[PDB]
Amino acid sequence: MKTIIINGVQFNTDEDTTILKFARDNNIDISALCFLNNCNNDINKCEICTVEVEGTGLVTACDTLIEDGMIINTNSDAVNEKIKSRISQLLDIHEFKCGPCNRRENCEFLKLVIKYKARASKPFLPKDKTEYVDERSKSLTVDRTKCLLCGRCVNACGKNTETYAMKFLNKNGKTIIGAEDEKCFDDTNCLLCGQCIIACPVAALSEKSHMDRVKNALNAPEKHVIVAMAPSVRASIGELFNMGFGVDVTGKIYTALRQLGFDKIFDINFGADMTIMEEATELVQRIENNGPFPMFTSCCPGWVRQAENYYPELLNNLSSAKSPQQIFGTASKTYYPSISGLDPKNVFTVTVMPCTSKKFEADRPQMEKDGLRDIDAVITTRELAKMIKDAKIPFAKLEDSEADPAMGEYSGAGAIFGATGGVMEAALRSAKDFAENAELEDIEYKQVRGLNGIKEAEVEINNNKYNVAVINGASNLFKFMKSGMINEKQYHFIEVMACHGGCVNGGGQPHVNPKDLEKVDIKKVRASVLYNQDEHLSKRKSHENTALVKMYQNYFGKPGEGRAHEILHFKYK
Ligand code: SF4
Ligand code: SF4
Ligand code: SF4
Ligand code: SF4
Ligand code: FES
Ligand SMILES: [Cl-]
Ligand SMILES: [Mg+2]
Ligand SMILES: [Mg+2]
Repeated sequence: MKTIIINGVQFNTDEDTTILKFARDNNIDISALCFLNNCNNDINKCEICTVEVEGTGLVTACDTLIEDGMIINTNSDAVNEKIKSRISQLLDIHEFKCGPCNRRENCEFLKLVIKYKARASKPFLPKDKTEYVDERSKSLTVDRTKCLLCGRCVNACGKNTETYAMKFLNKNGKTIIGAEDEKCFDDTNCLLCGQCIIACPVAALSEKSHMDRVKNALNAPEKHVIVAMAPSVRASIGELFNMGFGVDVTGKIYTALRQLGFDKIFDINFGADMTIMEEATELVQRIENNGPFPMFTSCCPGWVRQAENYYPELLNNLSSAKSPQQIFGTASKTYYPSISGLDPKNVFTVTVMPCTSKKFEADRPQMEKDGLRDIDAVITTRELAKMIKDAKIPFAKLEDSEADPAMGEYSGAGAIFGATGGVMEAALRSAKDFAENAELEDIEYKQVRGLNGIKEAEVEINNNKYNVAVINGASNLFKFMKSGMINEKQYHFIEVMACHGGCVNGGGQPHVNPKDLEKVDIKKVRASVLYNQDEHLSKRKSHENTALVKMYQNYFGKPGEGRAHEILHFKYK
């Protein structure tokens, strides 16, 4: 056993763990900054977690294991002096102007500055702020006037994606973070998934803003602005209005969007049902033609970029169905004018996404037809929250309203898209009915749900057995391929999400304090909202969506054929 003294208190423990973890488990406060995801910044450690160990001196609690005999002090003057000094030195390289800053209300660094009453020795007031900012990407932006060089984004990129597309760089003799060779992220192997943003404790990493695109369209007299939110938004955005975690705020969102001036309130879950119509039809076709196998989902643009950059030989195996965002957008410029009288050129289609990579997808040159973009702007969950707050809309006290039904109705299958395994489960519900020409009652595929990184199942479709896999996070895609797991059997249908947990954990989602992440499983609680909707919806299959059925009957025809196949599909070359 080990006997540990912390701040005069004796502990007897068998645990093999760090001082930081042991202290935290025993209600002893130790600050941290560069420690996250069970890693710290191994070179140029932040030292905010400093403690004193008798007989050794000052040590970093976050990467020092407890040893029998240690006597530790976490709150001596020497300790607080050192921590304050490191915060002061960070302020010397930080444009400390919180007023207009997009992390003003939830900044980890600000909290530490306040906790230790630190001040800069010489305030940093960049003039060529141009020099510190990189806005070239369609999805990410960097503001180095805020960057603490804490490495959390580099560590998060490595762990979440294994691309190491975010790097430390030596730029004219100063250390920065950025992409390979200081290129635009979009021109590197980066997936544009934004996990580096989620990991950042300050406003040094952000999404590429579309808020001006949106406001300009809202204010243009002749534009008719459609808005449609992703599955995950309704499970998440309430966090930023102090409503807590796991709160379903669907109806409040619809009201807020009307109060912001949007002209039509639809829902990307309608697009999710459309993607299932096309993709489940495609799966049945591929079964009847014995391939090609495996078919991969094509709805996650982080995964599409991963395939493009590392597995281009798989691009032809991706489903040709457009993603819910792009398939909805295509219909918003074709079907929707046909049922409304709008001039298609005057329709401006906005989505709200938990995702930064969706901005790149929407701006792909060929995601348009007859000069009309499928999707004209994409705002993240965070961006919508800012728009609501800037307009002084009292979100938490809004009454519930409904979407406009024509492209707004959704089934429970579409509702679960935002969780890892949701697309797989939704697609199987329709594919099995399609293949067996039946209306089956057992529709729940629990085996593909949850947070395991690589999940598989055998499913029986029309009296034959098929193998499916759900790949949960970009790093797990690499593991699945490089390990040869793909070779252990013939897989027929594989879901891939780049963000572990699915889109509920996407790079456009609300930041969560690392100490809130110790008390809340964010991936599970956000997903729970979506499964709950599925459980209480009357229609739980995409092909039972009444508004969608009318759309195919009256405009697109049979899925996966004819008109449907000509404009609702996309292949990467
Ligand atoms: S990143 Fe945090 S400390 Fe820095 S200016 Fe923004 S809110 Fe203030
Ligand atoms: S967007 Fe994703 S892949 Fe690109 S640097 Fe950030 S974490 Fe890495
Ligand atoms: S961008 Fe953010 S996470 Fe990355 S080193 Fe700078 S402060 Fe840390
Ligand atoms: S998992 Fe969802 S949020 Fe993450 S990159 Fe893919 S589409 Fe975007
Ligand atoms: S938090 Fe321990 S060195 Fe940064
Ligand atoms: Cl309508
Ligand atoms: Mg370390
Ligand atoms: Mg307007």
